[PDB]
Amino acid sequence: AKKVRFYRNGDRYFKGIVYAVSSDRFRSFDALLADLTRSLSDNINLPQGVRYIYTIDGSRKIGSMDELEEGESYVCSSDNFFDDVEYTKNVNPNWS
Amino acid sequence: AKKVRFYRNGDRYFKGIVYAVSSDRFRSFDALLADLTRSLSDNINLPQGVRYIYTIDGSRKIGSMDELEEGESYVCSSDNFFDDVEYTKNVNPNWS
Repeated sequence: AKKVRFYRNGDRYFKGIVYAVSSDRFRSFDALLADLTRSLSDNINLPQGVRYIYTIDGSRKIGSMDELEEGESYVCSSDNFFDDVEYTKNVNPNWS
Repeated sequence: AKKVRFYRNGDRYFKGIVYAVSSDRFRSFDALLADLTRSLSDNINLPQGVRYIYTIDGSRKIGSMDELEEGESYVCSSDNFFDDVEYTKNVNPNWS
């Protein structure tokens, strides 16, 4: 199975969560967005859960699991617009 | 000249500042630490400025500019101990 990292729109501090994505573990794209809503929404992020998935630079939206690329990052959003913030990842070798 | 990135001890959110390091621009190691104190200290970070420089995983201290390696990251500290936090960098291609 394919691993990809998901971020939440406009959150500069949250470092993403890695998902193993396959048909075995998500029977539909909307089952994936429901799971991303649970793992990514909180009191301050995603007021309507995950409804849109963008590429890391917000150039386009992802509409199916097959568009998801192994090892890339994606930004989950409640909104039909991309927040062009500095998304971040760890550099400390003790943690990655 | 050599570029390296400097972080501040225990700050998970600050993404580092890139320095061009050479003998032309810093006549001594302590001139560099004085410059790092100015660029990195604030009301919440480095209560005694930059007195120690650690490798990104806190395995050892850097004592001279010649130990600094092109393209690596370093953690500046007021204290003789390393804070093993998740230091971070940008992944958004729109910003790097």
